[PDB]
Amino acid sequence: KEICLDHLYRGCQFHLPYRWQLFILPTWMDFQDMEYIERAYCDPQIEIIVIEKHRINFKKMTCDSYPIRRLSTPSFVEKTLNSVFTTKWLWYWRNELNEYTQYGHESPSHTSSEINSAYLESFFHSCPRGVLQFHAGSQNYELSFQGMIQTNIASKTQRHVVRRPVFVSSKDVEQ
Amino acid sequence: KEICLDHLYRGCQQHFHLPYRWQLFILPTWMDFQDMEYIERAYCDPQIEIIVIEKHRINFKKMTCDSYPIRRLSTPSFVEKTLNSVFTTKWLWYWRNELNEYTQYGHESPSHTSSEINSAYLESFFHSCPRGVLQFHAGSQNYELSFQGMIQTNIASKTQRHVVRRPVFVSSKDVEQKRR
Ligand SMILES: Nc1ncnc2c1ncn2[C@@H]1O[C@H](COP(=O)(O)OP(=O)(O)OP(=O)(O)O)[C@@H](O)[C@H]1O
Ligand SMILES: Nc1ncnc2c1ncn2[C@@H]1O[C@H](COP(=O)(O)OP(=O)(O)OP(=O)(O)O)[C@@H](O)[C@H]1O
Repeated sequence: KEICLDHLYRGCQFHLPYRWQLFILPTWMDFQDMEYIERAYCDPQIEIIVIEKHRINFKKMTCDSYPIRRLSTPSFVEKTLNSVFTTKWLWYWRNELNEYTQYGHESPSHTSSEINSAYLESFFHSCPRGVLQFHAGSQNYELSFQGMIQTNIASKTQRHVVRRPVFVSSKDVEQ
Repeated sequence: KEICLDHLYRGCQQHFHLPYRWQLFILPTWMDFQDMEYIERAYCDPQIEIIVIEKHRINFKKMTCDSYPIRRLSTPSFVEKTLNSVFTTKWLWYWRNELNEYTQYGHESPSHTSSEINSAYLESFFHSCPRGVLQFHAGSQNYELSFQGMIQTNIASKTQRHVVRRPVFVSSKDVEQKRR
C-alpha cells in the first residue's frame, strides 16, 4: 500500500512534482499537457483554462463539470499492522421508521440496495464530490456524498445518509 | 516524515494503542480527548450526534467540541519515501489588494503595508487545521483569515478580501537542473 496526497492533503491510492487528472466514473484519467495546466494554475489570477475545448475551472476544480485533482508526487508507504487497527466505515440511510438501515441490508419493507458500505467507502475515498446512481427494490436513486442524501430519481424524495465506523473495543484489540 | 489519515482521509503529521485517536484543536495544537474508547462507542452509533465527556460537549454532526474542531485519526501509519525536494509542492498564499491584483502574504501592499504571516505560516496552519480561523496583523490593522471561506476580514472595518493558494511553478527543465 503506497499513497500520495492531493491538493487538499487527501490520501490517494511520477517524473513531475504534480499529476493532473479528471474523474470520469469509474476512473481518474491523466490530462495531457500537465506542465501547461500547472503553469496556468501557478498564476493566482487564472481560474479558466481551455485545452482541446475542455474548460478547466480551478475555482470549482472541475473540467467540463467532472471533478479534477492535482496529486503531489511524494509517496508514503503503509506500516505493516494487525488489520484489527484498520477502520471499517459503515454507510446508513434514514428509513421509513426514521431509523438507520445499513446499505445492502433489508429496509422495514424487505427491500435492499446491491451497493454496501465497502462499495460506498471505496467510491467516497476515490471521489468525495461523486454523485452516483444505484438500485434498491424496484426503484432508482442518486447518492450525493457532499449533501449526504439519497434521492429517488422518480418521486424526488430525499433520505439522510450517515457514515460511522465499526466499533472495535480495547478488549477486541487484545483478543 | 510519518503520517496518519483522519476521518476524511486528510494527511496528519503523527502505532497508538487503540485503532482510533480522538483529538480537539486548542490553538495551535491537537490535544488528546480523555475517554477515547467511550467517544468511539458513541460515534459508532449513527443516531448519536451529541455526547458530554467531562467538561466537553462533543458534536459529531459538526465535528466540534465547545466550538473547536475535532478529528479522529485512523492508526495505520504511512512513512514518506525521501525524494529530491524538487518533487515537494510549495504553496503560495495571496490576497486580492485594492488595485484588484494579488499580493503574496508577507509582501508589500500597494499602500506599503505587509502582514507578519507568510505562505509558510499559512500552509502550516492550513495543513494542521483547515477549519481554523487565524488572527494576524498587517500595518496598524488586525485581521481574521478563514480557510473555509478563503477570506481575510479587517476585524474593525469588516472589509473582506479574497484569499488564493496556488503553487510555486516547477517546469520539467527545473526538475532536471535540481538533480545537482
Ligand atoms: N437504500 C435503500 N435500500 C433499501 N430500501 C430502500 C433504500 N432507499 C429506499 N428504500 C425503500 O424504498 C422506500 C422508500 O421510498 P423512496 O426513498 O424510494 O421514495 P418515495 O417512493 O418517494 O417514498 P416512499 O417509498 O416512502 O413512498 C421504502 O420501502 C424504503 O425502505
Ligand atoms: N494581508 C495584508 N497584507 C498587507 N496589507 C494588507 C493586507 N490586507 C489588507 N492590507 C492593506 O490594508 C489597507 C486597508 O485595507 P483593509 O482590507 O484593511 O480594509 P479597510 O481599511 O476597510 O480598507 P478600505 O476602507 O480602503 O476599503 C490596504 O492598503 C491593504 O493593502
